[PDB]
Amino acid sequence: QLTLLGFFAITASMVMAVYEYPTFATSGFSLVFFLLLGGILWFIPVGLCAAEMATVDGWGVFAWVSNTLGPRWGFAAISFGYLQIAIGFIPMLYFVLGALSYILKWPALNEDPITKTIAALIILWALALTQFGGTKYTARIAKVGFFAGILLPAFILIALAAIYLHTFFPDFSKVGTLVVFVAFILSYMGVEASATHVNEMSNPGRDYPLAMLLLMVAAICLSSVGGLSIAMVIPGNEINLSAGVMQTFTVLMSHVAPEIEWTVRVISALLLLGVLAEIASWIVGPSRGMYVTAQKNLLPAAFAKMNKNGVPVTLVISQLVITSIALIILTNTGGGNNMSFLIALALTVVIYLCAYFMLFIGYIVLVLKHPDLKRTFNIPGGKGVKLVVAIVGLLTSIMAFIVSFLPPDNIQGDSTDMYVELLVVSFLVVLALPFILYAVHFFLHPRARSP
Repeated sequence: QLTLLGFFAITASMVMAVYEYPTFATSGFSLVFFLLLGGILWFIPVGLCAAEMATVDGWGVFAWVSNTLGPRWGFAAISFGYLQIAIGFIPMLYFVLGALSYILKWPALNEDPITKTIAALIILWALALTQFGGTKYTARIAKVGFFAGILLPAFILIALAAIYLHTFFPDFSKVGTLVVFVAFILSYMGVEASATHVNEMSNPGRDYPLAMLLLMVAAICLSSVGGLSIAMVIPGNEINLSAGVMQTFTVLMSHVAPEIEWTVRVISALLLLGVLAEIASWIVGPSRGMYVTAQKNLLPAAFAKMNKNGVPVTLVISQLVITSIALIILTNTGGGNNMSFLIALALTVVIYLCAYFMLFIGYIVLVLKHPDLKRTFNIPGGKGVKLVVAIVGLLTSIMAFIVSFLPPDNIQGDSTDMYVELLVVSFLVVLALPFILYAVHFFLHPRARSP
């Protein structure tokens, strides 16, 4: 037994969505909207399903998809639930280079490559150096890191703007006004990894749907307070997606900022600190979460050298040649460092959404082709609902997947739009990977833990 609060903790890691906060505003008041959307129609469904599956087959997503549609399809599923990190990184690096932008006093970081790119490279392979040593540290660095440079900086911001005080349907009649959904959905991605912890938990029954209900509620009013702050003190036209946050800060200080327009570059210090902590954790966590295959049938060829103190290697390194290539290539084509942030968002998103499609379809299949029956856990409405919910998830997922491809004329006026050309060729060369190969703490993010 572990109580509803228990789940709402051990996984609560992901209620904070800062890196994403900048872009949420560009929706304007309609950002409360996308959050209810993502939560009801995707978050809760992805949860509910991945749960009922994690409880008897059983025991990651590799297991569940593998059980329901074979070895190949499962394996790929995991490989996307890994590559989506090997890239999901980039937005963070931009947010890093952004916070450093409001410190070392240098816009050259948040605007002008190659500097943005080469600085990212240095931060990234430097974090690599600090992890290769072994992961004795990481998880707690990030404990007091999530603590110092994320809870605090927000509460500072939440309270601050709240003092500055003294579902507006999106507009589908203007074009590109849907792509932003990417980030909202990217906010909820990861829950599966912490679905298993429903055994370590008792009375699953009707209860975990409340941890979920809540978790969603929280992450909504939570990821939307800091959304609305930026949003309605900075005209949703020139919000930089990398900066954005600290931008909101500097101009917010202007109101009880007697030279105190200085505490702001400190606040930045704390931010880049927290994010640096997480990113550190992700240099090894996921990479490790997908050795299960090196182990099974020797699926990945010789792709294994596990030494110490951890720890994998080729996997980490080529996660870094991936991420570094995604960085160099994606940082230097198109409407510059804003289309870059957004596109890297979205491409991370589709790569992962693959695995989500597989999850959902393999859940329909567990339901109908395997009702016999088992399960320490079960979605309510017998099976009418079991299904209708799994197909609702599947659906929003597919939305997110296409809509990831309809960019407006310009995101924050960048914007040349050699976009879909790039998002597509990219996601293709990636989606190819997992298939080509097969043929031959509760403080760090769920997308990234390990079991």
